[PDB]
Amino acid sequence: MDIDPYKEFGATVELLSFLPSDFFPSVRDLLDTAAALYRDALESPEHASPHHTALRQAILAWGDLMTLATWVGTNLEDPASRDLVVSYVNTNVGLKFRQLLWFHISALTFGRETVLEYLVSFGVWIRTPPAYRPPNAPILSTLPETT
Amino acid sequence: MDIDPYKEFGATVELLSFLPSDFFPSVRDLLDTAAALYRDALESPEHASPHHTALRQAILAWGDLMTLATWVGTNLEDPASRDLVVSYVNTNVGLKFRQLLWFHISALTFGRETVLEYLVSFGVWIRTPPAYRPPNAPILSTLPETTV
Amino acid sequence: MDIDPYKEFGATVELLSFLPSDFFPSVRDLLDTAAALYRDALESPEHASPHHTALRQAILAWGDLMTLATWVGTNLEDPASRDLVVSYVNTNVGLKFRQLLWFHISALTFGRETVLEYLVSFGVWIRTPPAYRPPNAPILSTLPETTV
Amino acid sequence: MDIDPYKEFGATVELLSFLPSDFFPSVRDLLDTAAALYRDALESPEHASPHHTALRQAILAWGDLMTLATWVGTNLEDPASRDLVVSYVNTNVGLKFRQLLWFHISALTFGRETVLEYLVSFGVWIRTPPAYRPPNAPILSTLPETT
Amino acid sequence: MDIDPYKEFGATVELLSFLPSDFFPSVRDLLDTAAALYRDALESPEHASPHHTALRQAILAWGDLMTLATWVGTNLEDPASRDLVVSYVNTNVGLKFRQLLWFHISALTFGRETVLEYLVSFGVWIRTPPAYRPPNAPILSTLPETT
Amino acid sequence: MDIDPYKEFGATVELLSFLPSDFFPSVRDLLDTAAALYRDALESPEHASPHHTALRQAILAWGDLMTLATWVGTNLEDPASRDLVVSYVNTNVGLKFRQLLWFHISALTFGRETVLEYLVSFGVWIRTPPAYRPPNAPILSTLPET
Repeated sequence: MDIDPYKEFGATVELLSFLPSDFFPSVRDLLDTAAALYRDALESPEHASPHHTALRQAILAWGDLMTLATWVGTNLEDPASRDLVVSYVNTNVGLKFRQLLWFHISALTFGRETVLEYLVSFGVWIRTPPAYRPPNAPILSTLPETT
Repeated sequence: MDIDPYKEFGATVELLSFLPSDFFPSVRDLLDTAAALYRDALESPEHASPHHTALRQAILAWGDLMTLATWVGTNLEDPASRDLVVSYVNTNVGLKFRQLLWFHISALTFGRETVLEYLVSFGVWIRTPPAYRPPNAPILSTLPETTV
Repeated sequence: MDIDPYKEFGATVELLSFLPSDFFPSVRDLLDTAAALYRDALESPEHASPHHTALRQAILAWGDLMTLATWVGTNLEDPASRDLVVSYVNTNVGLKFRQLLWFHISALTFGRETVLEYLVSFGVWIRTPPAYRPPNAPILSTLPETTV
Repeated sequence: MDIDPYKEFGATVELLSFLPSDFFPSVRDLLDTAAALYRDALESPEHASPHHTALRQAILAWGDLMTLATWVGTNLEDPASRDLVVSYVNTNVGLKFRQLLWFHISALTFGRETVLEYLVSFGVWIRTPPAYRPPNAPILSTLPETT
Repeated sequence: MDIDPYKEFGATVELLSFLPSDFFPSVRDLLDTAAALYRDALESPEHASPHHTALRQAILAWGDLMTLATWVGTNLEDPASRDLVVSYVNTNVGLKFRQLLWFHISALTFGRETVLEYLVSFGVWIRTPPAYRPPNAPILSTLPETT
Repeated sequence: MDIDPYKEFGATVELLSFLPSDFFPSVRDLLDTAAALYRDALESPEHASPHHTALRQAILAWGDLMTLATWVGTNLEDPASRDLVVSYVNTNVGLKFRQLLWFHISALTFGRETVLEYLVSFGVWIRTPPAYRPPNAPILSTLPET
């Protein structure tokens, strides 16, 4: 039903429609990335931030898909369509999931504020006719060291 | 990697295994319920608690699944295996999901501690010779508890 | 020599005799449980209580038995008596062990005093004409007890 | 499962692998010994020390075996293997049990500290090529009487 | 038994797996770089810091391997494997070593902290898409850094 | 390059040619020893001291060997020597790894200083001719006596 998984973070999806599919890091990369940067902090009993919390679901709910897709190729007698699903997933979904992921992840490094204040600007970048924006998009930078 | 979705709320799957994988109510029952009791409280910018947050995904991931399920039927000219998959879902994932899902909700009514304090007990009830399991299983009434 | 394993926790075997030697849950049930609830708390240098300690042996002595049981099959070319022995174990020692074992665990959830305060009662329930034993035996729910 | 029955006493089994089978007192002797030194204190309702407690299990769990072995020789029609089990026990187990026992027992006489500080040193003794250690091993001595 | 060489210097193995095997310098380079800069410091009696202390081991345990692979041609002119043994090494373990190896050396010039933050903020450079990441990958300069 | 793993502890290798190669207990005994006394003390985040730090590096480079040694028998069955690797190992190196290995542990329970003063004593108990050598040898005293 009508419920945004971001409203909770003073944010929205209606907001990330803008992200180019060509933007995100291979899922695999994101997973690796993440858990290699926080693991101890996750296999942890402290729901430190709601981001921490939230995240994890995403991961498992997904780990249920890569722990699914390997039940599909295993238990299926149709070589033509068994390969067609994986496409939907690793493509039409890797997005719905990378989209999400990266968000939290990177964000759990630059606060929220430091982030949203990113999207904001970027929103416009892409939103602007190829012939008008600089080949150099705006990037994630830990704000400067003068507070 | 080893990462339990419960450790956070002082709990484990290693636990739940107790419960008959056939105990938790059909999802239709859970959603029809929950959301018709917390909705306005969820289509909300405040995350009053982690439990709240926890759901959201669940629901969306699943409503990403049923958003999937109905698609599969549209884009798959093989009625043989096509109708199969959902057997691993409205049944093999129903578990993995009804399981969790339920859980949460409850606390959001009785209490994390009040819940953990549930399982346990029930755990006994089940693994207790048939001859001695009081036909009256254990449940979750809100405090029929006194005023005084 | 006369030495009860319970005197220590204000209790006696002379007691337990109450309980149907067939009440206590199959061990597989107990271990699968317990250890999946206290493990990290036991593979621990602190002995938070005697009850804790008490277990350890039990488990090890038994896991010294099942460590035995599976050996007997390897080193005994007499399928007749070989398969017999385990009849005196998964059955005649299951009692002596499931019996005790269970016990402990419980307290580590409700309370020594809260437990002794169990038996008793139940003791009545059983030795009470069939016509008057309320089909609902007595059990161990954690405090459904009020807040107020 | 992976759980040491000694971790509880700042000790370990991985630690007693070193004890020579030829070290311990006949089980029978240990039993006799023990209960003849503490009996009253055991048929007692006071779990004074966790050692007391612990111990007792060991004893009974064992008293269940000598109250077993005498159900084996009684209820068995195979004179060839009925004698082969007792060997495993009174040998491959009398160890697992004497090993243990002696520990507590003797220890419940020289504190723990006074004990562990024993094993420690001894560890090395045996650990040392026959041609190098003194025929005179290190023994259990109530520490001297100047505190 | 499982234990990590990093839990010590606030770090993890799984972490370095964060970096492409093709990244780290070939041993040859490193050794030269190293001892041609610290020699004095090392052939010294001062355990100036754990980094030193530790590391040193590494070398010798390894020197025993380049003092091993040579003895695999003195008494082993056998099949095709006098070749595909050194591979596995230089492909599987040489990495496990040049991995860690590098690591230390660095800190001994940049500072534990200065380092960790490297990997972190860097491993993501590459892990992050083309036109969406800075021109170059951020790297080492002494003076400015720690949180 | 020529460098010692001991100059760091006021001690040297050349200082152990002292001790008969046939002295240091089979690794198995040693390995077991350690972890049965520092299992938690090492899977630990505190580099409690240099000593600790040391070990770890040793075991792992060695754990890569006993994780190796059992791959020299899997993907190799040539002459009667996929077994001879271990007749140089447990003879010429398992020795220096038995050496070092021990070293530490000891001073980790007996004070490095209190230790050297061991070798010292020993590097004579041995260099001392047979008939004139004593019955018993010197060992690790956390203060007992006769």
